[PDB]
Amino acid sequence: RSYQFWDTQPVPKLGEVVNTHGPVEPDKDNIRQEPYTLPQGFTWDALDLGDRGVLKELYTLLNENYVEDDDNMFRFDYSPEFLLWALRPPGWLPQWHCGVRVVSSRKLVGFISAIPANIHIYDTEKKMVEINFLCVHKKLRSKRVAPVLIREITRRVHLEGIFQAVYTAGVVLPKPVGTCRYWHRSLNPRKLIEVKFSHLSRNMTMQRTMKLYRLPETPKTAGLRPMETKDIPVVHQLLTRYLKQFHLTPVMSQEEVEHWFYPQENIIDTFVVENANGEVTDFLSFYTLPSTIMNHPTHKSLKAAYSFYNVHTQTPLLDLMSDALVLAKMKGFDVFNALDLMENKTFLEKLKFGIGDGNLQYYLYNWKCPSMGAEKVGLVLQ
Ligand SMILES: CCCCCCCCCCCCCC(=O)SCCNC(=O)CCNC(=O)[C@H](O)C(C)(C)COP(=O)(O)OP(=O)(O)OC[C@H]1O[C@@H](n2cnc3c(N)ncnc32)[C@H](O)[C@@H]1OP(=O)(O)O
Ligand SMILES: Cc1nn(C)c(C)c1CCOc1c(-c2ccc3c(c2)c(CN(C)C)nn3C)ccc(F)c1F
Ligand SMILES: [Mg+2]
Repeated sequence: RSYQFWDTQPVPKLGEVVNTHGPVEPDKDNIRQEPYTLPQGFTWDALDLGDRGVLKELYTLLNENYVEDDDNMFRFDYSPEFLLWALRPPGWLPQWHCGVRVVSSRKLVGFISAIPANIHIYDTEKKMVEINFLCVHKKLRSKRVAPVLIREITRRVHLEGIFQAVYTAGVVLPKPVGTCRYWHRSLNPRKLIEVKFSHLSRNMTMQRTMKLYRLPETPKTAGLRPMETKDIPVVHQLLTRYLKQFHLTPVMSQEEVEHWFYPQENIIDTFVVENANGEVTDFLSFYTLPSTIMNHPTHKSLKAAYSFYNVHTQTPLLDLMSDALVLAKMKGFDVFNALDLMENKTFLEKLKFGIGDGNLQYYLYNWKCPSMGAEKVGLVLQ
């Protein structure tokens, strides 16, 4: 298999055996000042997401044209407020919210984003960007517009002095640094079956299925409570120390910890364990991301919670995640999703997750290093 675009890029070849560590190519000391050329009739536009009208335009583009499941039954439905959380963390830049519009109608038809992040990869720490929300309108697919988006965001990142990036995708490209499977924990099995997200087992009745997945009405862990402002420093401390055991991780500042974890309703939830001495010893977090259910007369939307970062030092991880499930059910979610990264394999089967169909691939741009098992991956992108 050959890759017309990716073979030109500074990433290793599929099937390459990698035993070194470092950049694929040297930093560039002169950078192209002009935007790359788009097909006739289209134009670049940097989106001011602080403008409510423009934010709505981006919401609509993704709602109608972003990621679907392998069976074209479900599509991500990121909320406007969620998009602000994901796209304006500390250090964000407006030129890195890179849109494509139709010149005559002004209709938004393409997008790609970068946000800054410090990344720890094996024995090196590097200022990088995270690339996300690449999207091309359904009517423009298969016209080689995506390589233009990728080159242009690459150019604009270069201008700010950054020459490495990290990203994830479902498709196989040159060349994965890690491969994760996603798993799903049923919370509202009757609905999941009716919309064909999952199927009734041939050796189980619906009645048995509902009882199999029933949860406690309240969490077990003593001292569990929502994260507060006073917890920001200790949460930062807990996260930084916990992440050292993995090989691909973010390195967050205290301000970045506040952004990514301080609770925002219908976006991000974080709960800490404050013990008998008043000490915070653990925390769990998950983000809110529904999926549109397409072509269905009665059910319109699937409510899903996604496991984020979970740190344990005194409470068992199994107990922590059990409480996470209970909280999601209480808050009205239909399903709780988790990847098989970090230590997650220790609890997925015990807590009745079922394996999904598909991979999430992890990638680095312009950095050569050996691949790693999923258990060594310690980074999560929205
Ligand atoms: C130093 C700074 C560096 C910064 C940049 C770092 C790299 C960033 C990389 C981006 C990370 C994004 C992370 C996320 O956001 S992952 C989410 C991706 N988005 C979606 O799945 C939304 C639904 N799909 C679409 O909107 C379109 O199908 C997209 C836009 C995905 C492709 O549009 P289209 O289907 O009309 O195709 P084309 O004819 O224009 O172009 C075909 C070429 O594009 C390659 N392709 C297809 N999908 C992806 C993909 N997800 N990553 C990388 N490459 C991809 C493909 O192999 C082929 O190249 P080659 O096979 O000929 O070689
Ligand atoms: C539910 C649902 N609705 N839709 C429309 C889909 C695909 C799903 C499966 C979601 O799968 C995941 C993903 C996960 C899997 C694949 C992904 C993604 C997330 C993302 C979003 N970020 C990570 C780029 N892009 N891609 C291709 C990440 C973590 C999980 F726990 C999952 F279960
Ligand atoms: Mg295209």
